[PDB]
Amino acid sequence: MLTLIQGKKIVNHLRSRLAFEYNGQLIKILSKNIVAVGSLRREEKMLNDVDLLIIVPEKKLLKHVLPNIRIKGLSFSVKVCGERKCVLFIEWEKKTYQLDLFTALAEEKPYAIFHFTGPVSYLIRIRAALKKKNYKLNQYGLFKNQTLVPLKITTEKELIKELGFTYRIPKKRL
Amino acid sequence: MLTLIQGKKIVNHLRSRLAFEYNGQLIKILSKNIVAVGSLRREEKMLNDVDLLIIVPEKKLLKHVLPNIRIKGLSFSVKVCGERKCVLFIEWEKKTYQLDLFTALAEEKPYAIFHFTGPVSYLIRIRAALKKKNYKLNQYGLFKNQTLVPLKITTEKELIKELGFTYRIPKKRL
DNA sequence: TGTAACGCACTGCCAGCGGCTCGAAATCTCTCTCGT
Repeated sequence: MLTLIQGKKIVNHLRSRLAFEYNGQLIKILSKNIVAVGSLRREEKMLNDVDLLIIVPEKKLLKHVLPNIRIKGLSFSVKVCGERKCVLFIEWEKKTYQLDLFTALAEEKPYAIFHFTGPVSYLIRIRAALKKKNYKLNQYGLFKNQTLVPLKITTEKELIKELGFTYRIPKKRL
Repeated sequence: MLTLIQGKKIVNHLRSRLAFEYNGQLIKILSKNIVAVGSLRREEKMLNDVDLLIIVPEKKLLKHVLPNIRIKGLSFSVKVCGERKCVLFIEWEKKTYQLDLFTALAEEKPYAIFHFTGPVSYLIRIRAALKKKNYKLNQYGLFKNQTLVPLKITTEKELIKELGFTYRIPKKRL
């Protein structure tokens, strides 16, 4: 486990040294499209692991980003990897911790941000009330009978207000 | 062979005890989506066999319903079976009779109902005049030059009226 | 009229390139532990 600041100290070092491989074109990942999430964003004092989200602008990239990711200047290993989820072990300063990496689409940004902020308990209560209203909520979008519900929102905050719930900052979510 | 009422007495026993298997999930068949046809619906005195139509709501289900059909509390056999037609011999009251089972989609309902009601002669005479007008009639739909002709109808009666023919109740059809 | 389930010859067709067979290669679905 790592302290909150231990996780904080790591995040800033990464935003510059990011790239994924694709037809020889190693393409850097921009810090704007990067959002920190998980217990980290919840500002919990002690971190069980580290959780990061990625804003992917184009749909086809999915099958090439996470599978062919690259890391500058860090010893690491690969356990499991798909197009949406990727979990890697790392060697930061002689200790080993677990890291979680997820990708999301430009229209899923507020739906995704909200989901991965957590925690689980907070999310269940919302999905419970929506399941009691014939709705299905996930990190991608909102459904009714598997039919998308488009809302005139952009940020995670707008979504929660449009969902009709009391907005709460990460650490207030529980 | 069975009397008219003999088949009817059976039909009510079946509408409750019907199911088809699908990925271990045994799915019951609802009595609303069940319609009786053939010599039975025609109210003919003596029945050579029993004929039932089924309203399947979804297209993918076709290759799973009739092939994997199940009956509660009855020993039965299978003669021939596909996704559209299924013929079974049965043991009702120690005697052996033949049974016919057909499937149709929720949108094929009025076109299907008309077809399987019969009788043969009545159907041929109608379809003959339609063949003289570049039309093709079947249990599925209506065509002109192999292009489906959609009509603003729902029930078989509406279809017959839109076809422009004298409506006849089953026993009156001949 | 207008059609379905079937079994057969005839391919074509790839796991196989010669066979019409068994079960391969690859494209599936099911569950299971995971992830917030």
